[PDB]
Order: sequence, then structure tokens, then C-alpha cells
Amino acid sequence: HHMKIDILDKGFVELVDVMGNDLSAVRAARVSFDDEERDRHLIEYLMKHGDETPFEHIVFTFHVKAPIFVARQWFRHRIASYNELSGRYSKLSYEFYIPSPERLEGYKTTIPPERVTEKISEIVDKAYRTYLELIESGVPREVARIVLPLNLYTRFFWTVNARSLMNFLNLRADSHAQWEIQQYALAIARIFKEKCPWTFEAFLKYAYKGDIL
Amino acid sequence: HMKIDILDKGFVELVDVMGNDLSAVRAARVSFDDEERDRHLIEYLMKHGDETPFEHIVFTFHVKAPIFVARQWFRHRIASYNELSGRYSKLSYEFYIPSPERLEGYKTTIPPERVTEKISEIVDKAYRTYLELIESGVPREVARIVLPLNLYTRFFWTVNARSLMNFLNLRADSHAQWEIQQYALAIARIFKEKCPWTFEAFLKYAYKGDILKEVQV
Amino acid sequence: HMKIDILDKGFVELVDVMGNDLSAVRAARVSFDKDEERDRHLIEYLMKHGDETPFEHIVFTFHVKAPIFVARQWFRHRIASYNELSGRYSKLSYEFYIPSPERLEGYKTTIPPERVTEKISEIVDKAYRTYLELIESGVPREVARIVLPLNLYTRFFWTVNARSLMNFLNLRADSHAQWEIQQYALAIARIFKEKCPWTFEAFLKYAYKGDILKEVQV
Amino acid sequence: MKIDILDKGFVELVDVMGNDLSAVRAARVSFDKDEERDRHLIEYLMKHGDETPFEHIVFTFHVKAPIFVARQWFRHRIASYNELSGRYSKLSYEFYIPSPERLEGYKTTIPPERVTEKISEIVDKAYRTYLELIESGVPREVARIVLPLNLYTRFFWTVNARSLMNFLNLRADSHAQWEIQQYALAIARIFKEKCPWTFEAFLKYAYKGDILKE
Ligand SMILES: Cc1cc2nc3c(=O)[nH]c(=O)nc-3n(C[C@H](O)[C@H](O)[C@H](O)COP(=O)(O)OP(=O)(O)OC[C@H]3O[C@@H](n4cnc5c(N)ncnc54)[C@H](O)[C@@H]3O)c2cc1C
Ligand SMILES: Cc1cc2nc3c(=O)[nH]c(=O)nc-3n(C[C@H](O)[C@H](O)[C@H](O)COP(=O)(O)OP(=O)(O)OC[C@H]3O[C@@H](n4cnc5c(N)ncnc54)[C@H](O)[C@@H]3O)c2cc1C
Ligand SMILES: O=c1ccn([C@H]2C[C@H](O)[C@@H](COP(=O)(O)O)O2)c(=O)[nH]1
Ligand SMILES: O=c1ccn([C@H]2C[C@H](O)[C@@H](COP(=O)(O)O)O2)c(=O)[nH]1
Ligand SMILES: O=c1ccn([C@H]2C[C@H](O)[C@@H](COP(=O)(O)O)O2)c(=O)[nH]1
Ligand SMILES: [Cl-]
Repeated sequence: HHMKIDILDKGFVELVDVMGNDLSAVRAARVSFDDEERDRHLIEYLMKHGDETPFEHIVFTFHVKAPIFVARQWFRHRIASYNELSGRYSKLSYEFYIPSPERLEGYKTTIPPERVTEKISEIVDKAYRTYLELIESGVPREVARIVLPLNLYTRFFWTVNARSLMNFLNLRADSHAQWEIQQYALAIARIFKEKCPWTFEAFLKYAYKGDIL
Repeated sequence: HMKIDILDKGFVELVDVMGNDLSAVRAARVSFDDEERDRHLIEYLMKHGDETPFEHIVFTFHVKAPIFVARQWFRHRIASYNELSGRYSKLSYEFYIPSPERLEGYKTTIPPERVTEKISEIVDKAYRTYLELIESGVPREVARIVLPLNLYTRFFWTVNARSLMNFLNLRADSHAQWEIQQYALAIARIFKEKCPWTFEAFLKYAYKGDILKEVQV
Repeated sequence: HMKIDILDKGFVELVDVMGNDLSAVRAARVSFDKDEERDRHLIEYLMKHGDETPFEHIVFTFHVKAPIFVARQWFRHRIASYNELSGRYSKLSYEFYIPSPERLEGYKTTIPPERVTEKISEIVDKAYRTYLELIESGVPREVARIVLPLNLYTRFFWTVNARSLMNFLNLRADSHAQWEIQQYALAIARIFKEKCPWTFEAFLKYAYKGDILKEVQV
Repeated sequence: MKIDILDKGFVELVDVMGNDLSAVRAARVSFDKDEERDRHLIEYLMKHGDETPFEHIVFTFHVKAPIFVARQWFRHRIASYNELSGRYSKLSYEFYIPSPERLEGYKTTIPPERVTEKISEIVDKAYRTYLELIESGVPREVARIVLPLNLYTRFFWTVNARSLMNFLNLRADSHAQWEIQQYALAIARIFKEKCPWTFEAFLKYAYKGDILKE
């Protein structure tokens, strides 16, 4: 099981593992009441009637590289398991999300988009050089890192079941979410679709509350 | 699929699993940006109480157990369950009848075989009543209320290895009811087979119960 | 005190509550300090737009007496805390739910409803008798009890936040749920409404998925 | 009840449901006294690891903390969080600047007072860049990504006493970052005030950390 989607300038969402498939929900559901067409139909039935427990039996592990401001929003999803790169224990790499100029179109900035991008690059560089200077000076990493900006990239593993993934997408795959987290949500959705096509289609048709998928 | 028989009619069966010991290693290694190195990290993790990397190992079991066992089991909230429904299915004539040997250590007034026999009789009376009620048109969801707590039920249980260790701490232990201890022994056997390093680590550094140190696999 | 009788020997009792509607408003705004129309409008906005995290800051503790078959459905609600009456910290008692004849009227049975009641009562009586006999003979109660029917009453404390309570109502205050647990959920709703009227009205207006609370006062 | 933490931080108690006797009532399952026997039950529960009764005591705190502290805190999943968002209320911009004493015990190339200064300098320049972006029409959600991890945020945290004890095990400990230990000590103090018997039995039998005994 492997898929990797690149996101933003340096980010990604990578599928590490998966347990089960659409039929894992069918099998869990069928236990209640003690054929391809009827199995597809049952998935559509569960989704329509809001019986989402059978989808908890499908599980994913992702490996994600995202800016801290993205990761912070993401880790609000409590029904999941995380392990994240540590700024207390690791020397942090010079990797920051610098938005492209096209990210500001629609907005009428009094300076050109290219200069916004550059100003972001500049402050980031200054902050990172300060962080290094502090570390080289003997300041512990856990203190030195507090000067680094929220666009610093972090990495995490994320284990999450299909039900929680549907909740995650209802919130994040939506135009009211910040564009950057939308991009990550589209990548999660794309992988979900690949691995669980019937669940994903049913989700879209019956349960999905957002407007971008 | 690994299937272990438990009690007179029960079982624990492994349906699926995601990951293995290395899945915990991979997840732990992310913090800080070889076999005996990897196995050493598992022990270190367990020794210092960082159980989060073990959440990335996930099992699905299919379990057949008496309702009284299932009700205890289902108290474990950090897990997913789907169970056979007495509202929606006619229920099978299957009930846990304790063996005579279940009743020793206990000074009783009637022989253990008599205890066994009186349990059987009540089971048989209740099931016959249940069948009569269904035949008379009583909806299943009402008719089943007369059935005893030793009725067998069936469920799928999806659970990560951290939560499985919690479960073992509470149920693979002499304070737990003997019947659920038996199920927790089978759960432990399957955990050990799929996750040997995590399992040996758990036993050596974090397991809080008594029997898994006493009783092989 | 609020205690509502349910079924023949059941009940829902309110033990404690943290917060009120304004606990959700304060949490949404992250402000520890009142403007009724504004605060009520925010409750509705949150509910309409599916931002239910603020409602997690209101919490209830109930004491419920219910038959085991109801409890097994109820305890499937994992986002909550339960303590069930065990025989380790308090005395156990033995009572059972015997459906009334009217529970079956509207079902074509080949025996009168009263005979159903009698047959249920009869088996309950024999099972209880077997149980007592086993106990009196030295059989430990964890084994003796396995003969007892699923209509045996149990009791539990349930601590649950308003968001999770609303999820419980969606599934249980609904004609697809078993009638018995419907009756419990109507009592839960009555209490929730009493304590959190604005949240409860907004819930029914924008988020509630069931049928019965829109038909049945309280 | 409010306790100030760091230079501009705080923890304040917003609400509480229950007290020590709420655990006692849950354990016995009885809505309907004896100090001695009730305390004994609390100790008995704690020493045998039966922590479910403590889930029936619940707290709401209001916390002001730097983002790097909040990221660690929000990893506690068995709890409810609401974080300050500009959608429902006014944002302000303050930053945690460490005191020179925070470096004591570290032999550093530059004086601790100069470390402090270098931190204030970046905060200042990052904040100034943020305001320049905002004034030029960059949306806030983009402009803010240049702000440092010491930026203060605020949140409401609703947590039951069991999950609160878990939190204290991990954060009221010398292996946890100093800054979050400080907040964990405040949480502990409020917990002790409201549930003395529970808090006492926790320290005696179940608490895994070091600092609350010191
Ligand atoms: C009419 C009816 C018929 C039913 N028939 C059956 C049956 O045949 N068999 C059967 O087993 N059960 C059956 N159920 C029970 C049902 O499947 C659920 O177990 C129960 O209603 C709890 O739902 P919940 O998870 O939303 O509640 P909680 O378990 O309190 O969950 C509430 C919220 O938490 C989230 N959540 C909690 N844990 C997880 C998790 N691990 N993964 C993802 N999200 C999570 C969800 O977003 C949800 O909105 C039936 C229920 C009803 C109402
Ligand atoms: C000194 C220290 C160093 C740390 N270093 C790192 C690091 O390098 N990287 C990193 O990512 N994190 C790190 N952490 C964070 C830590 O690993 C946990 O994320 C955090 O402490 C939450 O733990 P918890 O799951 O018990 O709390 P909650 O998340 O509130 O969970 C509480 C309880 O519920 C159970 N539980 C809850 N959810 C689940 C679940 N999904 N599966 C199984 N059981 C569950 C647990 O058994 C636990 O007893 C560190 C923490 C400390 C204190
Ligand atoms: O002491 C620690 C170290 C890391 N974490 C968590 C918090 C974040 O999700 C990551 C990284 O935190 P950091 O403070 O950068 O090491 O892991 C923690 O909760 N406590
Ligand atoms: O050993 C025990 C005893 C009770 N419980 C739980 C399960 C039920 O919800 C109640 C009552 O269980 P009982 O087996 O009736 O004592 O408490 C348990 O999980 N383990
Ligand atoms: O309406 C229902 C039907 C089943 N369940 C759950 C409760 C048990 O775990 C199983 C079987 O319950 P039963 O009441 O036998 O259908 O599924 C439920 O919660 N609600
Ligand atoms: Cl609706």
C-alpha cells in the first residue's frame, strides 16, 4: 500500500499502510443480521441511514509533511493517533512554507504578490538564523525554537479510521477552511477514494457536508 | 485465520491486522527526525511509558462470547464494535454452560454437576418460552428479553495495540471474572504472535496483571 | 430534584450539571465574563453551521435505572463515562421489566397480550428462583447470575457532555430505536431542555436527526 | 481562582462539576455522612487503579499560553478544547519572552540576558512584518504564518479528573518542557483546592511524576 501526493511547496501526504477495504465495512455490518451488487448496496444503505460504525473497521496510516499552522488545525481531530517530529529533541531543518504569488490573487495587495512572498522569505530566514545562533550558543533546542514561525514544516504519522476520515473531510474539504488545509484534505480524500471506492462514492452522495470534493 | 476456542462454544478469531512491531518503530522515529536497534527502541518506549507509537498497530477480532462477558468487554471505549442484533435476528440456541470444574475451590451444598444441570434447565425453559413468543407474533426485540445472560453473542472488535495492552492489564488478571480471563488469554496469544517484541516488552516493563506472567502465551 | 419514572420500575434522575446555555457561548468566544438576543443568536449560528465543540463545555451526570437489554444499547455510546452498580461498593437488588399488554397491542399475536405478560413473568420468576437457590448453595454470584434474564434492571451513573447527549438523542429519540430506549431518551431530552433551553431549541431546529422530539412536547 | 504563569500567561478556573463525593457517589451508584469511610473508598479506588469514578468530576479552565505550549497540551485527546478564534472574538498579539533565569544551568556562549534580547528582537520584527502584510491587504490567515511559536493563544479546556490526573502524570514531571510544567503545577493547585481527598490519594498512590512531591 503506497501513495504520495505533494502539497504546497515542500509538503506531502503519503499513505504508509491500510487495514481493510470496502468489504471490511460490509463484513462488520453483516454480523448484525447474523454478492457484489448487494454488498455495494449495503454500503450505500449504511451511509444513507447514518450508520457509520461499520466504517470504523477500515483504518489508514498516513505520513504527512505540513506547516505547523496546518498541523495544529489537523491535530484538533481527537479520534486518531499521532506521532510528530520534536522540536525539543531534534535540530529543526530550514524548511518553511513560502506561499506562491498566485496564492494572493483576488486580494488586491498594495505591494505586488512577488514582494509579499519575498517579505515572508526574509522574515523566515532571519528567524531561522537566530534559532541557529541560539543553538550554537548552547541554548537548549526547546527554547531556541520558540522564535521559529508557524510556517515551519513538521512531519507526523497519523492513524485514523474511515469514519473519522469522513468527519475530518466534512470539516476540512470545504471552501470555509483555509486554502492550505483544503489542499491537504483533497490529498487525504484522493487516497481514501483509491483504497475504498465504494465507501468514498457513497460518502460523497449521501454524507459529505462540504463543497469541494 | 487464527481461531482459538474458548469456553464450551466461544472463540476468538483474528480477522485482520495492520502493521507489526516495526510500525511502532517507524512512528516513534519521526520524533528524532537495524534489528537490535529497533527492538531496543520498543523496550525503551515501554520502559519509559511512551505508549503512543503502539497506537499505529491495529487488530480486528471476531469474537463469540456470552453476553455477560461481552457487556464487560464493551466497557472498553477506545475501540470499535459491531455486534449481532437480537432486535434484527432470531437468536440461536447457544448458551454457556459452566463445566463442573468451574465450581471448585468453592464449598457448595449440591454437587457441581447439579449446578451445571440447574443452569441447563433454566436455559432450556427460557429458550422454549422465547420460541413460543416468536411463534405467537411477539416481535423479536421483546421476545428476547427472557433469554439469560449466558446467551452467546458475536461481534467484531477493532482495537489498536495500546488499547489492547490496557485491555490485557484489566482482563488478563485474576480479579477479572474467570470467563473473560479466558478470552483475554486468547487475545494475548494472538497479540504475541503478530507483535512479539511489543508483547515481550509489554510483559517485562508495563503489564500490570498477574496471569500472563504465570501462564504461557 | 428531577427524577422521571420510565417503564415499570425504571427511572432517569439528574445528579448534577455543569454549566448552562451560556457555557457554550463563553467557550465559543473564549471569554470568562450577557446579552440574551446576541447569545441566543450565537447558539443558533453554532448549531446551524455544525460547530458543536462549544456544547462540549456543558456536562450532565444522570443516574439511570434500566433493564440490561436497554443498558447494552446505551453503553454503546462511547463518548461518555459510566459506572454501573456492581456488588462491590453497594447492595444489589433484583427486579425485572415485564412489558405491559399495551406494549404488544398493534401486533397481531395468536395469544392475548395478557398471556404474553404472564409467560414473561413466569420465566422471570423461575430464573430468579434458580439464581437464589444457587446463591444459597455456595455458588459465587458472578456464576449464579448468568441464568438471569436480559430484562433484569441495572443502575448506572452516566456523565456526558451536551454534544454527545445530542448525538445520543439523534439515535435514540427516534422511532427506529427500540421503544424502551425511546422512553429513556424522551426523559433525557426533557431534562436537557430544562437546563439548556436555548441549545435544545436550536438542536431541534437545525441539527436533530430523529422524528419523535418534533412530535412530542418535551 | 486564577494563577499567572510565565510573563503574560495564566490558568483560571471557569467552572467545576462535583467534588470528592461525586466520585464516591458514582462508585456506589447512589444519589443518596461519614468522612472516614468516604475517604477510605477514595484511597481504595486510587490504589487499585479503579479510576472510572473520577470521570464524574469535571473542570473547565481558561488558559493563556504560548502556541508551543498549547501544541503539547492539545495532544491530550480526552478533553474538549475551544481556542481563540477571530470569528467569535477579538485577537490580541503578545509573546512569551523567557526570563534570563530560564537558561540557568546552561553554559551559553552569550549571556542569558542577551538570549532574551535576541528572542524579543525576532518577535518584534516578525510582528512588524505581520502588520505590514495586513496593511498591504494580505489576508490575516496568510499574514499570521510569519508569527513565532511563542505567540500567546487562549483556550477553554474541559476535562474530567481522571484525564486531568493523566495530564499531571505526563506534564507535572521534569521530563516535560519547563514551560508546560509551570502550567501543570497551576492545574494541580486548582485540582487540589477542589478535590483535596482525590488529589491526596493521587499523590500517594497513582501519580507517576516527580515535581508535585518536591
Ligand atoms: C436504530 C439503530 C439500530 C442499530 N443496530 C445496530 C446493530 O445491528 N449492531 C450494532 O453493533 N450496533 C447497532 N446500533 C448502535 C450504533 O451502531 C452505535 O454503536 C451507537 O448508536 C453509537 O453511535 P456513536 O458512535 O455515534 O456514539 P458514540 O459511540 O458516543 O459516538 C459519538 C460521536 O463520536 C464519534 N466517534 C466515537 N468513537 C469513534 C471512533 N472510534 N471512530 C470514529 N468516530 C468515533 C462520532 O463522530 C460520533 O458522532 C444501532 C443504533 C441505532 C440507533
Ligand atoms: C516527556 C514527554 C515527551 C514527549 N515526546 C513526544 C514526541 O517526541 N512526539 C510526539 O508525537 N509526542 C510526544 N509526547 C506526547 C505524548 O506522547 C502524548 O501525545 C500525550 O502525552 C497524550 O497522551 P495520552 O494519550 O495518555 O493522553 P490523552 O491523549 O488525553 O489519552 C489519555 C488516556 O486514554 C488512552 N487513549 C486515548 N486515546 C487513545 C487511543 N487512540 N489509543 C489507545 N489509547 C488511547 C490512553 O491509554 C491514556 O491513558 C510527549 C509527552 C511527554 C510527557
Ligand atoms: O514534551 C513533548 C514533546 C513533544 N510533544 C508533541 C507536541 C507536538 O505534537 C510534537 C512536537 O512538540 P515539540 O514541542 O516541537 O517537541 O510532539 C509533546 O506533547 N510533549
Ligand atoms: O469485572 C467487572 C465487573 C463489572 N464490569 C462492568 C460491566 C458492566 O457494565 C457492569 C456490571 O458488570 P457485572 O459483570 O454485572 O458485575 O460493570 C466490568 O467491566 N468488569
Ligand atoms: O437498536 C439497537 C440495536 C443494537 N444495538 C447494539 C447493542 C448491542 O451491542 C448490539 C445488539 O443489541 P440488540 O439490542 O440485541 O440488537 O448492538 C444498539 O445499540 N441499538
Ligand atoms: Cl437536520
